[PDB]
Amino acid sequence: KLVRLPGLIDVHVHLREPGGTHKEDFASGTAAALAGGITMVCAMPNTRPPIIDAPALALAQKLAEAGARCDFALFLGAASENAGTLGTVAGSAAGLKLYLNETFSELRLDSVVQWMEHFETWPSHLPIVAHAEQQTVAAVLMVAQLTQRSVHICHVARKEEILLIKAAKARGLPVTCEVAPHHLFLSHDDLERLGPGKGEVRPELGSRQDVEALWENMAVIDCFASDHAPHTLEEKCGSRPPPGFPGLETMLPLLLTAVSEGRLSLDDLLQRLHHNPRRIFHLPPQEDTYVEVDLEHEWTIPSHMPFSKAHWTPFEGQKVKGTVRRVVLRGEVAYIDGQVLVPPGYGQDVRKWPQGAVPQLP
Amino acid sequence: KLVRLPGLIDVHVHLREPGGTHKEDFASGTAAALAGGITMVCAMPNTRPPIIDAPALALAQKLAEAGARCDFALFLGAASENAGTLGTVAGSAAGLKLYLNETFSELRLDSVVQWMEHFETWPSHLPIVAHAEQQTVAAVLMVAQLTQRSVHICHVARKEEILLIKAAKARGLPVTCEVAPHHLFLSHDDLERLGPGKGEVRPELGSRQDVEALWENMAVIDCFASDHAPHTLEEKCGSRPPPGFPGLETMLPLLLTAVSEGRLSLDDLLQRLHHNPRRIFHLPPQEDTYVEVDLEHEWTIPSHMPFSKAHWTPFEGQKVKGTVRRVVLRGEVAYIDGQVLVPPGYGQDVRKWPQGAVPQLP
Ligand code: NA
Ligand code: NA
Ligand SMILES: [Zn+2]
Ligand SMILES: [Zn+2]
Ligand SMILES: [Zn+2]
Ligand SMILES: [Zn+2]
Ligand SMILES: [Zn+2]
Ligand SMILES: [Zn+2]
Ligand SMILES: [Zn+2]
Ligand SMILES: [Zn+2]
Repeated sequence: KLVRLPGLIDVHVHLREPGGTHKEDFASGTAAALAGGITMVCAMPNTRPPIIDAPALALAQKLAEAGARCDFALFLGAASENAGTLGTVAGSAAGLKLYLNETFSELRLDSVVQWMEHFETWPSHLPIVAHAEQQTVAAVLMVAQLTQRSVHICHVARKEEILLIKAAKARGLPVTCEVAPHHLFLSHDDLERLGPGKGEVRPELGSRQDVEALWENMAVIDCFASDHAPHTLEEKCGSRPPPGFPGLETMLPLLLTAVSEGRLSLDDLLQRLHHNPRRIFHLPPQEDTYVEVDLEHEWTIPSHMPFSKAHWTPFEGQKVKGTVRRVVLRGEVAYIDGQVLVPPGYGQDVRKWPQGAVPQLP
Repeated sequence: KLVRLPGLIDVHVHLREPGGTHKEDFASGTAAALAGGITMVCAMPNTRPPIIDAPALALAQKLAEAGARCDFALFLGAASENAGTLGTVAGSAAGLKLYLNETFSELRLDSVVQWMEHFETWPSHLPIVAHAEQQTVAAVLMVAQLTQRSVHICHVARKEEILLIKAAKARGLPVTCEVAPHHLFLSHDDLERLGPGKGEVRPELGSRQDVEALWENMAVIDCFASDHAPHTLEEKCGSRPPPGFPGLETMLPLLLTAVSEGRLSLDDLLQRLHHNPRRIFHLPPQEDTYVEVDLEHEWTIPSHMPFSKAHWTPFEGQKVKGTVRRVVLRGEVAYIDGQVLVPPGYGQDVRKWPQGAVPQLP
């Protein structure tokens, strides 16, 4: 007895191409997406070169069109130099990404004034998402209000953050957010097992009280999104571990387990992995696209999932119930029981579809 | 030819009593105030014990009444435990101080939710001031808007901060701010002379561009306030230098020098050291109180000013023009040409005066 789900959308993935293709590329990362029941991904701009200008976006578009196996949109990244220069290409992107905490030299912003400049110059009808932790959530919300527009908060990871967003929504402010599976299914209690290298992630793993607060405030969470952030095991366990977890292949099984346990409903899941991603990012439908899952199959997550080049997972050893059996993408069988059946290049840039443009006033 | 000024008000001083009296006490710190032409001070709550509860405020009130030589009001400090407990004593304080960056364990807040709780529980008609640097300015402004009240930003030190506040004022938001003299008259260029211990201050010294931005945006600065933060030279130059500069004795001479050079007007100075402090904090007039200054006297700041127990100054070697000749406080000569003539205990808590209560609806 399989359950048919719509094509699920992950609005936060790092596919590492260009420039980091030993960690992941479009072909491997979108294989991982399909195996996770995800038929559309929005890829972040912190590649090498970073997607911070029209030439880099043009390159990334061709790499994605040639390598992706599922459909996609590409984010642009905000830099210290590019505010006011992205207007001609802005509508071709998923949205604009602001990295407001750590970051590489090219996506680093050193002043809130630079944030304001981006909010003032990026077209007001197009999405803006932010990596904004702790007080940075409040700070970017202030910039959004000063510029009288919306903002979407990436990977909310803490009680403090979800409660701040809840208070802002109670005041009618235009803010949405997403939560990643590691902030719902891992905590400080897992750091001994993971160790300090594997355990490195931003936002960091929270306390049990953080995790419980996210679940209790499910109504405040608009989307789930993986923050799939692959790095090899050698990198994670070496002298300067980079932050991030792979997550495309584990997200849906973890969440289906929670549905099976009554922690959220199937509808709650589908709002957060399909309907709300569509409406916040104005992402188009995918014709003849669906995912068949077996909700009864119990399995234990292994030391690596089959497709991501990360070749490791922080969820190793967790018992899950639910698995992706088949994915159909735009009328073609894309995945069956561990086999990807669409080639690199099958996927398309949804922003080029007539229905994938973000509506705007003339 | 002396110029008569009104009694000037410094809304940000650290007088170190109780608990740090080798650095300063009420008697020495208020001698320094009078010698700087300051007749009223608002004392911060990061003492030992910190002024975070009614018993500590009661102690501090008696120490100040016995030791102060000029008039004063005492801030309460926000803690992780005291939101909703200060209502009976709130109106007796200068206001509530939030330390939103560094801090000692007792004034440290670990979550923006704790800031919200303070803004929700502190009486809405009473002042709130914050140590809030860089993005923390935007974050606390967001909390103020969510709770629909005002906030005052302490020691604005950077271009980024003054421009953010300027943008908030252009949107009609109820925010005021102050600037300390070291952020107008010192910069990174002075760090070689000061060295890394003496140079430690929070907010840190800014670049030349930061200093220039504060001067260019004088219209955005509501108050000047010293952040007089005395520590001994041994402490400043030892193994863990604490942040802060003494400043009561140098503030007015530095600013009078700037007036003499046409960098701001006498009126600009008096708005920022008298009228705006009064109106933001609802501080009462001082009857028969005035300061006589000699605007022609040129002198060089020495290695220590006469009164602060800090016994050092970062402004050593600067040439100034303008000096305090005489101060009259409530009809008594309080200071003449280097001699303080009112004893410890002459000063009074202005919040106990009938005219010093903050007006409120029944
Ligand atoms: Na393609
Ligand atoms: Na007294
Ligand atoms: Zn992020
Ligand atoms: Zn995101
Ligand atoms: Zn990310
Ligand atoms: Zn549906
Ligand atoms: Zn401060
Ligand atoms: Zn202050
Ligand atoms: Zn201070
Ligand atoms: Zn006047």
